[PDB]
Order: sequence, then C-alpha cells, then structure tokens
Amino acid sequence: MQIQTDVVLPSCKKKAPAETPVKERLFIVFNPHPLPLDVLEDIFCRFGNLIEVYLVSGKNVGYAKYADRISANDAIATLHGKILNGVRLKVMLADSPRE
DNA sequence: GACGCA
Repeated sequence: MQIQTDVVLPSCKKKAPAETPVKERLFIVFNPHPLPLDVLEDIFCRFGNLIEVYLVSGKNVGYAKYADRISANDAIATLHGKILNGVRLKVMLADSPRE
C-alpha cells in the first residue's frame, strides 16, 4: 500500500523465501513510537530480498532481515533519518546478537 | 537506541 511520506520509495518487491539465509540485518529506531508490522514490511520490502521485519515489544526498536547486502544498504541510504507515516526512522547495520 | 508479548 502507499506510504505517507515524501521520500521517493521503490515499488513493492516480493519477499525472499522464508528459509533464505540472512546476509544482512538492520537495526531500526522509531521516534516517537513503532510503526505497524504490516506497514514496516511494506516499507522494507521495496528494497528487494526482504526476509522479514520484526519488533521488540515494549521498546522503540525493530529489525529487518535481508537476503542481500545491496538491498539492505539501499534501505539504509533511502530511509535513515526520514519520516514515514509520521515516524522518524534511524536505520543502520545491526550489531550481531552474539560473539 | 539493542535483541522477537499478550
């Protein structure tokens, strides 16, 4: 669906198959509150090769898992610092969950 | 602004 934003977004793309191995994960910070899950998938699928987006309940953060590094880096370049549906995003390479 | 609710 159309996103309320003045950012020029690519068209929606198919997600990657669910069992595709992750090649890059993004860390997302929301201000002032998180976006709905279906809206987040809408935004992040447009860069291609999206596996899934998920949220951390009770916090203003989420993650986006990509099957392709170029797609994930395009999401960073296009979305970091922008306002989508009234929410300012920070989008960056995530720290690994473990050593 | 940090590790996937009820």
